[PDB]
Amino acid sequence: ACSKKWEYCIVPILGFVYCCPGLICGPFVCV
Repeated sequence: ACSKKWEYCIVPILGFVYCCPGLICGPFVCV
């Protein structure tokens, strides 16, 4: 599932989630 911008998403250097096309995960959220 794609994470929403002002939602929640962590990007650990081993495995991370993915936002919807257009948004990119950042500081435990998406932008």
